Amino acid sequence: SPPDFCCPKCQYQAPDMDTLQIHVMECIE
Ligand SMILES: [Zn+2]
Repeated sequence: SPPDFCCPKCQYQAPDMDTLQIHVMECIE
């Protein structure tokens, strides 16, 4: 099961899908 909870900005590992989206939404300055 290829990990899909990875951020395309810093490869950050998210515990879920929602939190992950929130991370990327601001991961960009
Ligand atoms: Zn990120």
